[PDB]
Amino acid sequence: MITNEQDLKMFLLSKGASKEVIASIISRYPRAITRTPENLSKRWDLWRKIVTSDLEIVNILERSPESFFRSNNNLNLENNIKFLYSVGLTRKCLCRLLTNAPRTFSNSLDLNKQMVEFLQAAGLSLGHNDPADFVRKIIFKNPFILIQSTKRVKANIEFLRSTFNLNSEELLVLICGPGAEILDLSNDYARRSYANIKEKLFSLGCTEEEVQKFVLSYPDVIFLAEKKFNDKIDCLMEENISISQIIENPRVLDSSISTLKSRIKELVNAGCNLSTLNITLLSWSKKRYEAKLKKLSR
DNA sequence: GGCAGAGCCCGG
DNA sequence: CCGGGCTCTGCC
Repeated sequence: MITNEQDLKMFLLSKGASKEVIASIISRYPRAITRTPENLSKRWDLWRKIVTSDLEIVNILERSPESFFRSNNNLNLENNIKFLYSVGLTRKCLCRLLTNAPRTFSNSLDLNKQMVEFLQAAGLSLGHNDPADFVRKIIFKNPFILIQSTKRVKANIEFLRSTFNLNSEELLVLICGPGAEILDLSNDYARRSYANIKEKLFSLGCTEEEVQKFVLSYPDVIFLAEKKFNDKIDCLMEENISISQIIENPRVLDSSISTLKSRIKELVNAGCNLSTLNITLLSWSKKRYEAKLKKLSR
C-alpha cells in the first residue's frame, strides 16, 4: 500500500521541496510523518498567512522542523494569527515570532491576549498616548515575550525600575533595547544575578554608581551564571586587566574563560601594552583579531 | 561564544 | 570626499 512517509514526501514535493531536504527533515523529526495530508495542508496555508512563499516556508522547515511539526493545533494557530494581526502587529513581526518563538502560535490565545493586554497597560503607564508603537517595538525586540507570564514580565520591569532608579522614559529605552531579553528571565534568578555582581564588584572596590552604570551599559551580563561571572572577572585580573578596564569595555565578558586568556598571552606575552589598549578586540572574532595583532606587532 | 555586514567615525 | 578601522548590532 502506501506508508506514513509516502504522504509527507508527496506533500512536501508539491511544495517545492527537494527530495533531499525532504529526507533531511524526515530523519530529524519522526512525528512529522504522523500529521495527515489535511492537517499539513491547513498548517501550511496558515503559515502562508505570514510567510510569503512555499520556498521561505521550506528553508524554515529545514533549519527548524519541530517548528512546524510539533503541534497539530491549527485552530489555536489560526486564532493567534488572527488576533495578533488584529492588534496591529506587522507581517515581519509575525515572521520573526514564527522563526524565533514558534510556540507563541501553539500557545493559548488567552495567554497571548493577556500579555498584549499587559503590554498595552505598560506603554500607557509609561506616558504613552497610543501604546501601539511600544507594543510593536518591544515584541519585535524580544519575540520570546509572548511566551512569558505577565507576572514574570511585570516583576522584572519593577525590578529594573527600582534597582536602577529609572524613570518612565529611562525604563522604556532599557526594555525596548539593551535590557529587553532580561524580561524573559526568572525574576528570582535576575534578583540573585545582580546581587552577586554587586557583591563581587564592590569587593573589588567599586562604588554603587560604578556598578549601576556597569550593569546598565550591558544588562545581558545578568545572564551569566554567578560562578561564571565571578570566575571570569577573577581571570581578567590575574591577566591584570583592571576592573576599570573590565567595566569600560563590558562585552569582553562575552568571551569564554579560556579565550581571552590565551589571547593576551600573545598580546602581552609577545609585546604590547595591556593597560593602554582598548580590549574591545579581546572579545573580537578570530579573523577580526589576528588582523589587529598584525598592525599591533609593529 | 564566534562572527562578520552596516553603518559611523577618524586620518587623510 | 575616500579609505580603513571600529562599534553596534543582530544571525548562526
